[PDB]
Amino acid sequence: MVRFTGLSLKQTQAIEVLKGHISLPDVEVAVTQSDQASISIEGEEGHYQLTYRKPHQLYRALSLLVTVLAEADKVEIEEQAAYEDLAYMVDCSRNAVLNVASAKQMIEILALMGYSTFELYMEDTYQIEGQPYFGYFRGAYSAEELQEIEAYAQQFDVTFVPCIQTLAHLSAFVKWGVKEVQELRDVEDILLIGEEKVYDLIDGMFATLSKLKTRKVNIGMDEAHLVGLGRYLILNGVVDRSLLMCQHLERVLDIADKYGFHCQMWSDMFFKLMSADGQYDRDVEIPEETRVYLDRLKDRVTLVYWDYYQDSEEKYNRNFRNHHKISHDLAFAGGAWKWIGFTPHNHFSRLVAIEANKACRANQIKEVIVTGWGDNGGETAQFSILPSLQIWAELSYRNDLDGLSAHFKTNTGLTVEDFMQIDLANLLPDLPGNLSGINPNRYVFYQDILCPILDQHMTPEQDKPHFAQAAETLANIKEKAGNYAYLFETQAQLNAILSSKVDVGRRIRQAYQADDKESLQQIARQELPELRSQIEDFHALFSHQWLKENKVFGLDTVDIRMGGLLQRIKRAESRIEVYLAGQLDRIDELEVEILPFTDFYADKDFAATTANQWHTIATASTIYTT
Amino acid sequence: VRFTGLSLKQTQAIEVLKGHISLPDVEVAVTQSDQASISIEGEEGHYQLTYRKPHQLYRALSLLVTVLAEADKVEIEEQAAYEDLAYMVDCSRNAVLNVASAKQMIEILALMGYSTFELYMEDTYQIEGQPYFGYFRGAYSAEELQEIEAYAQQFDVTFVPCIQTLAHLSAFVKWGVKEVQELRDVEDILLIGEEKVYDLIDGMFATLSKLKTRKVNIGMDEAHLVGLGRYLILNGVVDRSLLMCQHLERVLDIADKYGFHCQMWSDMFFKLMSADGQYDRDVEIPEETRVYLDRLKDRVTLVYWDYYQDSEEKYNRNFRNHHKISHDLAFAGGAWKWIGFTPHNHFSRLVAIEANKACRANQIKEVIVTGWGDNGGETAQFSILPSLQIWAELSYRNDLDGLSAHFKTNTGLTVEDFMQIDLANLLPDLPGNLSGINPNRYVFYQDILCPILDQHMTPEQDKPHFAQAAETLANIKEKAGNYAYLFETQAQLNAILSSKVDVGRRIRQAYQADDKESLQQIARQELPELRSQIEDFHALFSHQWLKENKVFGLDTVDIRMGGLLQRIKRAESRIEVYLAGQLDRIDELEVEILPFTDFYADKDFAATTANQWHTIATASTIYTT
Ligand SMILES: C[C@H]1N[C@@H]2[C@@H](O)[C@@H](O)[C@@H](CO)O[C@@H]2S1
Ligand SMILES: C[C@H]1N[C@@H]2[C@@H](O)[C@@H](O)[C@@H](CO)O[C@@H]2S1
Repeated sequence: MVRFTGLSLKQTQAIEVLKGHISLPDVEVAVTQSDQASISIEGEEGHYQLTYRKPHQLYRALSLLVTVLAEADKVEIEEQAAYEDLAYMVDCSRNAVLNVASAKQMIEILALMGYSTFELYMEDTYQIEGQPYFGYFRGAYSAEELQEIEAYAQQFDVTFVPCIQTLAHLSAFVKWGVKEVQELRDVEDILLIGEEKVYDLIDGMFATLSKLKTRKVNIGMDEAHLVGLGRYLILNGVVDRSLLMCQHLERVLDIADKYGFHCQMWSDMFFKLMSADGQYDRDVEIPEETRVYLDRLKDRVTLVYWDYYQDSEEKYNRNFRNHHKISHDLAFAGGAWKWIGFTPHNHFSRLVAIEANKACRANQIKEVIVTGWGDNGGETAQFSILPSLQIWAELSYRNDLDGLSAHFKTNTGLTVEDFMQIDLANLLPDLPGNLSGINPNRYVFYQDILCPILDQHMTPEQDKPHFAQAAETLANIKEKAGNYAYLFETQAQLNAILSSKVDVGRRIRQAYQADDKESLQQIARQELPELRSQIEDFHALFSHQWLKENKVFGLDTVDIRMGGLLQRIKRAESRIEVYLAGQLDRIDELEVEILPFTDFYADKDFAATTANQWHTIATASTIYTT
Repeated sequence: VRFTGLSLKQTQAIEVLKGHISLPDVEVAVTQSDQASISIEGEEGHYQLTYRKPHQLYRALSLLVTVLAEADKVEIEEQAAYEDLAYMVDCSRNAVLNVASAKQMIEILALMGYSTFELYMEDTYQIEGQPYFGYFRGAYSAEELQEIEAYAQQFDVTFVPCIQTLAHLSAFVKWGVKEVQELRDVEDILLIGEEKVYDLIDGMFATLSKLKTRKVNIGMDEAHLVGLGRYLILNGVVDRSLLMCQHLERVLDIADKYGFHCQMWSDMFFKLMSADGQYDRDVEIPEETRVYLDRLKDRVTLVYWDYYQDSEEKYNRNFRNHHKISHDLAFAGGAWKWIGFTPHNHFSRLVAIEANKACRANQIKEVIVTGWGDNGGETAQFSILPSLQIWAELSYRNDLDGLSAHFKTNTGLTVEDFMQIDLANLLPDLPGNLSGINPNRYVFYQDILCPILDQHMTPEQDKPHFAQAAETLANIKEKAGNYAYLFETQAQLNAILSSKVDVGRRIRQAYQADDKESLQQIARQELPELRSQIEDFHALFSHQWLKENKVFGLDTVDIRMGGLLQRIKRAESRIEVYLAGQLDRIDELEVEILPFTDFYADKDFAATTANQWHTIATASTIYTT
């Protein structure tokens, strides 16, 4: 029933798509572009005037219109967005490659929220002609898929920015034991600077990207910690590593220029190579030769300061001030916390966004890139962080969160507080809320039974009912979550598992020590087989979730991890049985006293911690090393 | 049997060894003599047996039983080429040899002619005040190490711990506590010059000093990035050959404090001082390093290790390279048991014969046979007995003419039957002189839907080879006595491989041909059966492991095999979804398979070397962030 005047055909088609998310009421709306504001909406009694500064801003304007019209007839909206560009970057390199259909849904939602820009982070997960091992069995996007994704974003006047790697974070590529790949290597996950075959590869990266319309790219260059120290050192000897970086940076910028690209890079290696203790968060002594080189290069690249951790504006401001010593062409990357296992932390994301937004505004930052990393196997749902995305959008357009829940429900059908219950498996009640990375969702799940190396981080009196209540809270939200139900069903089941598994290893030890054989038998014969049944159920839900959002490729690692967990539970059953049958004097596993897993949060009152590597969660034995 | 001339200690040791060998009802006069390593004369039921060194009595007895089984008259005289022959067991790759198996190993080593038993322990021995060192790894207590040693002493066999004082400490340094992290340079390497590192090393030697032995191998191999991590950040750039010497001096000073005499792997001197970072190089020694190194080389024996060469002259070249630095050298050879589930006694033989030639020509005094367990310790500890008997024969006789007979006396199997244990590796079109080709492992752990090693499979030959191996090994199991477990495990493995070698390919063929009957059959019959077979193999493997090793470290294999099983279920479920019409394609099967590696791409055969579980099993990330 909605009637619009002043739209192009492109804008009317975009709106039809968006009717799949939002419900437009029966009113008349005159639309025009105007520089007066990012978004303005006025009128009453069913006749409204809507203006946008930039085309893509029509779609957030419509979300605002729908929302405000439910509680009032008169409308006085005026928004002035703080940032020239607000982007969302999805991790497609951690095993989870967003599928094209899910990319389109994400684009639609981002448009409704007010984002200008959609980005995919692809280390090796885009195809390059003549590089058959690059993205092999990883579900690398074809050039056609990226074009499709980008053209879809272009239907909403949302631009596309690929985030690639031109130095390090190429582990999945460089592992292939063929001459054509090994000759490109320096050390660990780092390409060999100065090798012409490496610049042939990088040229090929841009040949693929040049098939897109976009001429904006993030070239990576973060976290190349041993750059110059491997095969580079053997071949070339000791060199000034700050200058090595500039040299490599210059070659890459020249290749980009060849294709007409404008580059951004992560900023951290400048700080780590030019500070005394090799850290990001440092004031730097720039050697003069490097200063002269950076002075040239700074006019050709945007440096991206990334920080997901600080709880105050001042901390951000300090780093911004450090960055100004190098360059005033800066962007900021904030965090949509979805990289700590199975379960996001939209809560923590909200806490730090508020403070990062203050700092970005103070330093006239042109662009914020919200980053959804998927560290260590991509086990968190791609749509798990919609609340964090709306949060950053509200902060840009309105500089407050007053409209957050209403805008969110208009866009998704859920209140933001219901949706943010998705975080529950991380939200142990005794955590302060301002400390990052505390991820019991993941380490309680993948921990062994017989050898429970995180057991000192468990607080069963608190944790068991928290997890138990969370599973019920989430089944209730699932029932009202519409097409988002899958996300909550997955989390409810996980929480149900963690309710019992959080201390099953401890109860086995207490029974063993107390010589309570009836209890060991109960655990071995009833509880553990049921635990496997529940984990299998969870695996089925996870798989459904994964196949909805992502390509099939990379799910294999989760199959392996979860099958291993299941087999280790069976071991706990069988070892207990052998003991019960009188054919073991002792169960040696249980004779070992448990130590703290890590001391990272050892001085806090709470017991939980951060453990975010599957292979160290699951076993104290060797598993990847030789 | 009746002996004269024995001590109480000797008569006690012979009692134990009757558990392995059958002494005939004969009269033997025993005396020490310097005339030969071993001598045996006599006839008509009366024999004279001499030995040079006490432990050599036990080889002599194995010899006597053997020769008497087809002759009344005996004329034996052996002169061993090596002052010491040792076997070193890897107890650091997850598999920690349990005490009961240590005792069986010592007994067999005694019968073969070995003077020395060694255990390689990175973090798998207990250090007071270092609770994370060996944590949940089954680290030997001092009491256990003392027990293993005293048991070896019963046979006049000496004990030498092999430890790590620089790198190869990855299982220790992973632990994210300040007490451990402060000790780190980079990767698996300790931080040279950090006093808490030297506190740790002092603790290592405090544990070992509880032993009687005062001989130790201090490690120091393969510290490739030494100086380039935290060391570089804290201290800046330094001469890495001088850095090495500094650290080596600290370590030898600690050893001296506790009375130890040290050996070390020699590779880092060559790698740090060669231009291309390689071991097999004649190196120019920087002047300051030469001064430092000349001091140090008088305090440590260098161990040249090499397992891979089929020619004497390659060994000799490296001996020459070593002699430019020092003449205080020992040699380490290999009993190949570090390439998965299945050993390579055949390749071990090939290289032993040539290495023995080179060692003799360079007047090497001690040979250490090394039984590494790379990447999870999945090969059985007693899988390499033939390789051990080979080195013993090469030392004492300089040939293998007595090999099978002495082996049979010692184990109950002919050496030919025992070495069938290798079969999962012995693909028919391989030449026998190329190292590391291990289809036993990569055929087993490969995925079904995404078979990244498929190009290395030759089903026309591999399939019957493996099927025929399973039958052969089932026959040998039946005559193998207490070694039956070893063959039973391998028989089941070969049975699995005969179908798994191409199941991934046949799924792909069926899919492309649109042979849905065959996709159904594979999904509903063959793959569930394959899982049942793998579960049985897991059961057999577990039995073997728990018989030979401590329980710790089996968890990794559970994890790995658990994951394989779960991936086979995924193969089944993805095919069913396709068959039900709920996918237009199975994307996994649309990917063209490339060579896994080009390491042996120049050769006529398709097989290769692939010895990392995590890269065998998936092309996705799995340990990286
Ligand atoms: C520049 C980026 N490099 C890293 C990225 O790959 C993620 O692992 C992320 C979250 O852990 O941390 C940093 S931010
Ligand atoms: C000095 C030793 N270092 C390595 C050892 O740890 C094993 O990995 C072995 C077999 O691959 O290779 C070498 S020999």
